[PDB]
Amino acid sequence: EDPMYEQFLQRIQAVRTATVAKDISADILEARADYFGRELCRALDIEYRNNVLLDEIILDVYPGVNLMEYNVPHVTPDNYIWTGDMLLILDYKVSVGHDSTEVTYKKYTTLILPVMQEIGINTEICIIRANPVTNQISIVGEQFKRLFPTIPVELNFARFFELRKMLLDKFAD
Ligand SMILES: [Mn+2]
Repeated sequence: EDPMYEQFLQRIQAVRTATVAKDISADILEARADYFGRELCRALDIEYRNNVLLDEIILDVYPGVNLMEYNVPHVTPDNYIWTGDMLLILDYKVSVGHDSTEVTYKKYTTLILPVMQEIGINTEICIIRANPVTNQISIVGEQFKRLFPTIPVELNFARFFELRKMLLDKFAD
């Protein structure tokens, strides 16, 4: 009774090979992390965004920038927050471990902060992560942790689990 559930469902019923089911699994993963994002933004009263290009953020905080003199990498973090002195580069994980978080922390560290350091914008990269089994939230970014001590999120990942479970049940061999 939700488009996302029924569109994944139809796709799980139809899928016939493991090479194609892996793309469905990747699709659910990103869908689970989008819903985390929406709820997190609603819970935090910041505007919702997903996969925004670096160039667009730069030009929303800093419209006068002489862009073409900078090598601005093509990265798309999920969202950002501009305070007037600090640029919070946001990112949504949902996971039960921290490995993927560390990957995206390193990539976004070396790919974003160099150019922001030349433009002169105080940047910090923030990965918020929800454990989907236990619902605990883990935050990286001391400035984000400060600006938001209470994260009042109401999550439920059950539809995502049922989906990724049916996919595993179909290919348990
Ligand atoms: Mn993303």
